[PDB]
Amino acid sequence: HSDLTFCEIILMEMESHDAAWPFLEPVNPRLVSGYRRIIKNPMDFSTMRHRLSRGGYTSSEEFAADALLVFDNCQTFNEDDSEVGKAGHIMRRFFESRWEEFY
Ligand SMILES: Cn1nncc1-c1nc2ccc(CN3CCC[C@H]3c3ccncc3)cc2[nH]1
Repeated sequence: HSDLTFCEIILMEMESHDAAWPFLEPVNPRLVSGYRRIIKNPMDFSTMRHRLSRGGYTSSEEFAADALLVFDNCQTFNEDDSEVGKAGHIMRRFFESRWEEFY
């Protein structure tokens, strides 16, 4: 697929983005009070990398659903003016802008 090639490009650029630091690894619920209760379906860039490395994305749309889940969870748990919330808004707009550039 050139479908999955563009997801490799997008994921690589997100992994290396300055604002990616809250989303590189699963949130550790032992360290973030209330996260387990509030967030029903956690997602992060390393989980997406692993799923991509296995070929577990059958389409670019499944990839995008995981990316959007990262940012939906971020806005659910974090206030828009919190440090993590501000990073999540940067990353979300970056993903949207880059996604439109390929589709
Ligand atoms: C609240 N939250 N909601 N989405 C993402 C986040 C979030 N990611 C972080 C990434 C690094 C961090 C920074 N630290 C704080 C202690 C350990 C580390 C950490 C690692 C894994 N999980 C939580 C904390 C907070 C972080 N807080």
